[PDB]
Amino acid sequence: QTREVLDPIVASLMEAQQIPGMAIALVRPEGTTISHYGAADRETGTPVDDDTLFEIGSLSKTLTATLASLAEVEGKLDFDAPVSRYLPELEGSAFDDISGLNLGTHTGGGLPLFVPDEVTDRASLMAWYREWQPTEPIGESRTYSNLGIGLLGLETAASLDGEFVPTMRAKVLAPLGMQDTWYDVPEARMADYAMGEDKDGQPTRVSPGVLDDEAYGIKTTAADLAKLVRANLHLADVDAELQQAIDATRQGHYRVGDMTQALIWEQYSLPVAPETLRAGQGYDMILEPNAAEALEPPQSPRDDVWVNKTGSTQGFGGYIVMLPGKHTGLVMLANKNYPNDARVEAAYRILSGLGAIDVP
Ligand SMILES: [Ca+2]
Ligand SMILES: [Ca+2]
Ligand SMILES: [Ca+2]
Ligand SMILES: [Ca+2]
Ligand SMILES: [Cs+]
Repeated sequence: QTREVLDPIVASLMEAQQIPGMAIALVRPEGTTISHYGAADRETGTPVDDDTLFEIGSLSKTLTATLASLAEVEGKLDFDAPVSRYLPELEGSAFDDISGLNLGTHTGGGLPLFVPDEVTDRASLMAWYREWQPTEPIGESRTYSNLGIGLLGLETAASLDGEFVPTMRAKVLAPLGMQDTWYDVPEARMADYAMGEDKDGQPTRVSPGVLDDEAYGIKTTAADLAKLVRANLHLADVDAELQQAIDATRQGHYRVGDMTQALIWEQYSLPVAPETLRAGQGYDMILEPNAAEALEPPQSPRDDVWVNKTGSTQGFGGYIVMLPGKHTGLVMLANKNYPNDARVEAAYRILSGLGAIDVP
């Protein structure tokens, strides 16, 4: 069925990229199919199964965006308000001029990609933010940023008067049934935690760091991520306010060349050429500032787009695609950090093989 389309493509991908193991969820009206392939740990040979936890890296940012949006729906967070309204410890800094929306769209004045080495804890982070000078025009330039989405997580937690992880668990993960999603893998689930494999074929596992939870720290299953995808596709039964929060994450906020930046989610109008998708995952988009043009008609979520997000760690590579117009979504998790171009190709081939897209 689905599996006759999916299986050969996955086999071929895993051989070409030497990926030890994958977990794949396909979400459609009719239901969700979960598929597991290969080994959770190349060394031990333990097979990937329903309980296997993968590092999803920057896919975590989709949850951060979702909680931020829920705080907004509840009236606790104003997305266009200055960040310093909610983190008064930043009053007088550039965060008087940068909003939560800027942070969720990577338009926060050139805020850099990585947490600097000199930042080692919350106190040193906040002092770094206080001193930092914007290098790009706020709201007019996109620079993909862990610091930015991390600060949105801090802003959101403050607006909700809660700690980020337990608040995420209670307000987003639990209501979505995401019970195999972890920021810190419990000791009792360590046997289920896949071992990563880096580009050099060496075992690797992510280390804690500043803003890890907010930016890149989730370990989860494909099935759990599929619940988030299901809700984004209007295929879940969830709380009205949570559904509203989720839908708002797909509002288009900035045009960035061919790409539309929503709240973390990135999207393209259909039909889309794979080369366009590849360009979205390349050096020029990810590692340079790109001019960004605000959409203040904030675009209502669209039904004729390819919505996506990549995420990686040193040892893992994930990709989510949604096609809201076809009520179809795809989650691909691997315990190898394999090239984004191959993620794009595999996803396109799967979705086209399933009839959810046309090629030429
Ligand atoms: Ca406002
Ligand atoms: Ca560093
Ligand atoms: Ca942390
Ligand atoms: Ca090819
Ligand atoms: Cs959990």
